[PDB]
Amino acid sequence: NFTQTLQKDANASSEFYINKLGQTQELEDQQTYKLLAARVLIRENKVEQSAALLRELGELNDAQKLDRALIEARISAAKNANEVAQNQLRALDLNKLSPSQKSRYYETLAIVAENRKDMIEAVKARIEMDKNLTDVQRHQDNIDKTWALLRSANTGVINNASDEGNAALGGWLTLIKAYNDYIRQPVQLSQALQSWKNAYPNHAAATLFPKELLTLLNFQQ
Ligand SMILES: [Cl-]
Repeated sequence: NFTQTLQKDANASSEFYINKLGQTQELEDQQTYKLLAARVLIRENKVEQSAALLRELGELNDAQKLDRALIEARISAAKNANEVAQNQLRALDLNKLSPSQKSRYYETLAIVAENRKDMIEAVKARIEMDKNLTDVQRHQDNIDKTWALLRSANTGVINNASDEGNAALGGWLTLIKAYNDYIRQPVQLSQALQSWKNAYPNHAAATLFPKELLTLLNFQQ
């Protein structure tokens, strides 16, 4: 059942899947390769190409329809059609989505929230996304993107945001607060980051620091 590949992470390039599309004689599997290519075209910053490829799809089975609907929502989010993106996701039953599909659902929600300049909601969505990620690079990328969202937030939001009782969110909020309070004082910043790590030793960012923080820790002027 090749269709089940849609339930998995798609790590190859769009060219990989398009080349496979040209080597497959089964119409059904051709649609699967088009859907895989359409998914990764978004990752490659080729959203219009992705949308056009979806419009070339032939008849689909139910598993393919579910995946198309998810890609549609991601395209809407990339295009800042935020209400439509949320409508498209709201029509999906999360119980029918695989972990990887769930990761993609929450990533789309995180992009919508970022589009709306709601950095806290975007971070919450990425925490939910993270629960479903097992690919090391995807997790690292999510850590870096989460940090970028926090870095972009206004200081009043960082200073007053509630963690809502969520430990992952609380660890993130205290990390960005440490950065914001001490970035003008490099000496104290390294100490502040060490103090954060010893308070949150098993937080996702403590195991795998955002690249921006690793860069600051490694670089001597
Ligand atoms: Cl992807």
